[PDB]
Amino acid sequence: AKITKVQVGEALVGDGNEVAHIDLIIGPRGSPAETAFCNGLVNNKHGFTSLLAVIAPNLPCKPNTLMFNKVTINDARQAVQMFGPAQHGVAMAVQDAVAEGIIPADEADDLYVLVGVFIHWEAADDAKIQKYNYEATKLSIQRAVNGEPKASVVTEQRK
Amino acid sequence: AKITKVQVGEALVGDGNEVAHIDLIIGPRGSPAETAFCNGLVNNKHGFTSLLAVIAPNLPCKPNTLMFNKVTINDARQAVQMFGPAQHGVAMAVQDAVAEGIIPADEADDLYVLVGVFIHWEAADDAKIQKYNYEATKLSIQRAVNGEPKASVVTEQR
Amino acid sequence: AKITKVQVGEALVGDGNEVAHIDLIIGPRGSPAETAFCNGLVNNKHGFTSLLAVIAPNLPCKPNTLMFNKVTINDARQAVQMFGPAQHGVAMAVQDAVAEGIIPADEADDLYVLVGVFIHWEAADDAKIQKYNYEATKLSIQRAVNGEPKASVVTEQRKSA
Amino acid sequence: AKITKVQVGEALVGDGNEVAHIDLIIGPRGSPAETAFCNGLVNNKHGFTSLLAVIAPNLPCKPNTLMFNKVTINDARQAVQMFGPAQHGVAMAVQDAVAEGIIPADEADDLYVLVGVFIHWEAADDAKIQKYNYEATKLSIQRAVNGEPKASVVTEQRKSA
Amino acid sequence: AKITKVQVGEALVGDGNEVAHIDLIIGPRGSPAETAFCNGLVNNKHGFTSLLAVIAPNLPCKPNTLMFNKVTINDARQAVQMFGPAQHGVAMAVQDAVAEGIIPADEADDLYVLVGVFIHWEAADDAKIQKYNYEATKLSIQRAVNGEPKASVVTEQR
Ligand SMILES: [Ca+2]
Ligand code: NA
Ligand code: NA
Repeated sequence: AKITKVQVGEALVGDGNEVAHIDLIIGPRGSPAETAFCNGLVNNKHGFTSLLAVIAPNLPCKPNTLMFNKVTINDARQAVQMFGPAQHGVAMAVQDAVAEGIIPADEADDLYVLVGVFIHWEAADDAKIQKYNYEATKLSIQRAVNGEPKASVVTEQRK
Repeated sequence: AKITKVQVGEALVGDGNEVAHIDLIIGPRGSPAETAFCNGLVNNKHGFTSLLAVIAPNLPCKPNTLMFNKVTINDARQAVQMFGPAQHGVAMAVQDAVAEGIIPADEADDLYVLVGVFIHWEAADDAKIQKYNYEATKLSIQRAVNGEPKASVVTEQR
Repeated sequence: AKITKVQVGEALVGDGNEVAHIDLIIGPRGSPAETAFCNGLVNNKHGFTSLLAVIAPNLPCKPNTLMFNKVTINDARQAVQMFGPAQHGVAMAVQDAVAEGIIPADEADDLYVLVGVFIHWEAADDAKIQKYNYEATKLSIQRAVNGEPKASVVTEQRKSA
Repeated sequence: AKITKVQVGEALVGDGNEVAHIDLIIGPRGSPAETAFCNGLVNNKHGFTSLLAVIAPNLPCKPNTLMFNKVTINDARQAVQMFGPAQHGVAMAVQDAVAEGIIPADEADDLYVLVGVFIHWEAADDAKIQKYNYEATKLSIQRAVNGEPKASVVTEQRKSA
Repeated sequence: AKITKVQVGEALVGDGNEVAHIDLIIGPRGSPAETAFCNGLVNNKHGFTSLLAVIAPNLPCKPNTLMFNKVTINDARQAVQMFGPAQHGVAMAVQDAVAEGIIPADEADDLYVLVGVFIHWEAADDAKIQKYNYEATKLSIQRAVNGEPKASVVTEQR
């Protein structure tokens, strides 16, 4: 609950070739999350795309979510995994976070989410790609919104 | 004014290989839509271009519109589609949105529209490319200007 | 006219293979025109360059002008067309716009001009490349500073006057 | 706070093919380090990646750190090097700087670190790769935070090699 | 202070294959020079690098300087010219500008310099690469810091 500035979250969930790694940023209007969202939607290159995540055709998740790949997409199969299972899991995770109140419903129309997904070339099981990305995204959102892991917590784990 | 902050719209219209998916951003002077517009016109890479959309030679649509592709343009054919039917449909959608009261005419000279078009490699029918991008762009503008869909609506419909 | 905010202009001028299409943005210090100018000079890639336009060696045009290609530069022939005739045409147009008062002389040191140049692979006549890019840039500057075409005008002619 | 503006640090540490060269920027929320962090995480290309540095799985270092390679990653081994020892050395350095108070712990949740890593393709000793990046990062962080070297100091030494 | 806003400089110095062309931006904290410096350090790609210029190992010139290439670096020989003689010339130019009073010593820790270099791949004499880049860089800093050429001056020479 309550997001008044940029927050970063990250998670690794799953196993095998479909394991899902997610880097995430969320922030309000007027912040760098908003400018990076706009620039990120406009700037694409060979192998590296970005899209406005939707949970169903003509139904984008809210808050506005820009999803982009961190592992290069070199053929139709990798693209399909990105736009099908992975997009669906990320989008569902964002909307469920609003449904559950992790992202407050009254801020949801004024926030931006940036989601970097890592889908291995070896991934093949769509049901797992979808599920693991859904879980890694939901986890990254809760960690980002609650500011975790806290500095001191991580500090006292290196010494 | 009606459009006082950055808004994002999206739509998927059509069928077959010419189906049009549009990602759209609209915003006023002083907003990130303006900065994204300037950076986007300046930064291009092989296969990924951007241009100031026009209705006809020497007749840009207003509000100022930056159209850019989201599917790599690998050959001349795709490029002719981008610059021909797709650009015409996008530009017509923007001007028609002003005409239909979707974008207030008194704000037109002070807004920026960013339109990401997705033209499949298999797309081949020019008339459909134009028509569907026109329809998906206009619907994306309509939605963005009104903040649609609202989070509660998506949450509910989820 | 006086330039206190970001203005956008464009023009298509000429015929044959050397036809020039210019997309242009002009703006003051503190505006996104300035930030895109700085990032644009810094960020280059294979086949896509940007340069600080000059009218002569060691003599850039003012206001500061960042020119960048829209068509991939695949060989020396195209790099020379970009750096030779197109650059000279663009730079001359900016400077002439200042000499003519279109860009006021008392603002020229505080503006930034971003110019996207589209040179078709078929272009071959250098005098025409230079001429048409000079004209299209001059025309784009005039349209940008005067805010032309006004939305009301384009709306009335969207179907054609 | 102690780190109230953007600071830049750099360091070259180690020997051999594992020698580590680190370019580093650190700064608070609202500064260009935050904007460059968000953009840098979002914008990747063939051979040039960026990642949120972690000391362990599901355990990112704090302050938030964006690590990116300066040498094109063309094969799988360069990637393992980048993601394995390099990342680990960098991430440890950042946490240790917080532990030692170089980066105050009461602001570690409000700063961003940008770390550019250079790894020659001839590097092979994961053990060195990791220690040199750890040391180069740690040095780069204290140099940035303390504003070293001062301009006056560099000016004095600009001639004596 | 003397450098209180973003300034742009350029110069062409030398002859043969080692001729040096420099495009340059300099500016204070809080200016777009600072933001372009940070973005430019982060964003690199195949053939196009950026680095924090140093006079010697562990000795960066000050003001903080981001040097980047404008000509594609395709092989190890071009990379060595970039990181070796060109970098040394650029870094010495920045430090000498401070020593010669071109950049105020008391502003040196608060400025950012962005230097774009154009090394022809045919360039072969390292001493000339270093000398011409040093000369073009110092001249570009001198021009930028003083706003030269002034528009009236270029207009008169045109
Ligand atoms: Ca880029
Ligand atoms: Na409407
Ligand atoms: Na001087």
